[PDB]
Amino acid sequence: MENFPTEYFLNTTVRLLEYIRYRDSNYTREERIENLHYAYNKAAHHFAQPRQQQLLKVDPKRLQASLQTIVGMVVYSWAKVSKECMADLSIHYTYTLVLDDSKDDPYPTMVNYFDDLQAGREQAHPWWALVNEHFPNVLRHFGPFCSLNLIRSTLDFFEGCWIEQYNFGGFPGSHDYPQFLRRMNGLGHCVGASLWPKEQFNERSLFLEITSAIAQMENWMVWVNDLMSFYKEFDDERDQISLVKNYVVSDEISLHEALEKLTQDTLHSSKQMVAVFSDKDPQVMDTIECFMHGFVTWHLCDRRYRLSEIYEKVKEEKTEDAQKFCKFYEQAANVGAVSPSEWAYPPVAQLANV
Amino acid sequence: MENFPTEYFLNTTVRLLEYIRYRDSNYTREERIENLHYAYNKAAHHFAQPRQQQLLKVDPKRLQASLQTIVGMVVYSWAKVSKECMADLSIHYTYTLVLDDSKDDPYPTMVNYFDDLQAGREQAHPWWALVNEHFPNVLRHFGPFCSLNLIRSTLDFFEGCWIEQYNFGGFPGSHDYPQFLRRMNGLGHCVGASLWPKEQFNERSLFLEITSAIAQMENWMVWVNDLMSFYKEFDDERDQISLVKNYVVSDEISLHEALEKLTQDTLHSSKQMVAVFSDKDPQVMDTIECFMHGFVTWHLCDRRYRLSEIYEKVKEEKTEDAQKFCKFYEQAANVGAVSPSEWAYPPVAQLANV
Ligand SMILES: [Mg+2]
Ligand SMILES: [Mg+2]
Ligand SMILES: [Mg+2]
Repeated sequence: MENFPTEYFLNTTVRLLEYIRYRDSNYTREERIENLHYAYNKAAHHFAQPRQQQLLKVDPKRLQASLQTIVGMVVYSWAKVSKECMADLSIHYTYTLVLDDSKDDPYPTMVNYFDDLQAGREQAHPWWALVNEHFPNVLRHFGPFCSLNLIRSTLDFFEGCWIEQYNFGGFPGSHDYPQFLRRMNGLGHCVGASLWPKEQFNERSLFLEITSAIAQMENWMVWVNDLMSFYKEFDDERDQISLVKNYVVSDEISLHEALEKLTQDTLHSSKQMVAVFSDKDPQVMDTIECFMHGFVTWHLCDRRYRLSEIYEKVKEEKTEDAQKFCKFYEQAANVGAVSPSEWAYPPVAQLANV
Repeated sequence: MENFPTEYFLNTTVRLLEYIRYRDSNYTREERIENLHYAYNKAAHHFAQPRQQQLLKVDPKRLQASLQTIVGMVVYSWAKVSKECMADLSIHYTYTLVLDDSKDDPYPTMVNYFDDLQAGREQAHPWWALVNEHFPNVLRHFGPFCSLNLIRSTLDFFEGCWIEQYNFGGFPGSHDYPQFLRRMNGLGHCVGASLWPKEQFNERSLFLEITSAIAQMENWMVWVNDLMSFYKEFDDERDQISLVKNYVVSDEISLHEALEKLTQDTLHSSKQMVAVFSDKDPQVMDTIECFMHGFVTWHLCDRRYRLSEIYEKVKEEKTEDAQKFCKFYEQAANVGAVSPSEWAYPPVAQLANV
């Protein structure tokens, strides 16, 4: 495990993309930018308000980068929802991403969680205070069922962050620990259920397909995120408790074996996704198919994952996979690779100062 | 439905009880009775109040049956917690059992769930109205972390029963559906986290053990019920949607293969429980140990699972598994079979009229 498994990585990646039919969409670069700028503009103004500014403990530059990555993720994956929906989901997912910067023990602020909740008093933990206060803007876009899924997944997310403050990969032999923790901090049900705005879908008529998407998208989403993150986290000694690293510690297997597990689950997850929704309702298969492709595009385009480093390395190779990878990467860059100066302005800090 | 695989039911059950070495020595007969009555008495008085009598929509006979089934469960498996704790947990778990067999559409009363929650206004769904109002009586026994696990899991459970109203067992090929639904309706984190009252355990000193216990117990717990309750659910209309029968529909495999899959999972779950916690804090191991064996005694004795019927049929068969089954069924009866007339009195209905 000295060096990075570039060959293995390339094969698994090209396979993943072939399985999901990664291809070109009717989502034009011009539309991309209208959305990116719309979501960013509404969010930046939100996070620039004094209340948000004083209760949300985050370094200004990290908040700026966090918002930009999230807006990119939302706009590129929730392609079929409205501009307002992308904006509101962008705010919510930025809140969640930001919570990972807190090192503060939740205990003291969670001692009266239920009582304050039941009584209607503002939560003690400032994050819950801002988040529950803003939640209605996100929930108005969905039916009661989908809404409940968003509420629960976020609640799970809070506990996940809590557990992670312990930097615990699991007890050797605790095979059920890794995936339990990945579901906690994954936001699977939040993501999967937020793909169905009531304005475009009927929660009740499409109940079976919506529940199914949630169940399948949960695992596909987090595993693809783990896979595409495997490169940036490979030599990062700061990142110590990923799904893959916990598989090593908990299951007592080699990092390679852990990676093997992730690839098999991801590929299988991919096959079944298609095999199940291809014949189902077309509007649904469309939302699903666009999420998978955009999600992948976002990973390939965002610098956070540094996948450009892999492209640049295998750029001129005659191996089959290396080439397939580069074509895919170029496909992505074409619609995805966009300068931040084109939408992400002005910085949140400039708006907060005003 | 078709025909109960009595032959296999014995085969799987026997392997489990043999592997965990089923042996319940949690209480002396006098102790069991002492606890059963205390728990039943407080819950019975609670459920007989006019408000509870009015908002909880359940046929008196069913309420009484569920209560006795739950007091037994709590007392037989939470053998190390206090009497008060057992009583309050018995109330919470009776609220859930009632819903577990229920048939209703949550939709209309879940439209304003979040807004009413955040505002502190009483929920529209009567079940939530009662469960949330009584919850503090349950949470007062635990620290903030465990409390959060109880709240999330109860919330998950609600969604689970909702998804079940649709009688959907998964789209053939939707391999992630079965276990997704099971965790959703299993109350795994609720059960697992309620095993640690702050009066006996320090949530912060044993954060890693408790979290691990929650992750591992979730599956052991639910799978064991999936196997033990396979008989009472097999032909019940309300239980056709189950992990076993959903594995069949979703993974396109025979009932025979579904049961084999379930038992292998359970055996492995049992093996890791031992590997991980055997050499840990003895107080933790004791609680886990008492829960496991007591939980099995409960399934073997309680009316809800009608396992006496299986006994009264194979007690004659000279099969090896049928013999192994009856020995176990007898061993459990010697400790768990206890006449309701010794603790379950007076009936809730009689207290309601008073
Ligand atoms: Mg159920
Ligand atoms: Mg049930
Ligand atoms: Mg069951």
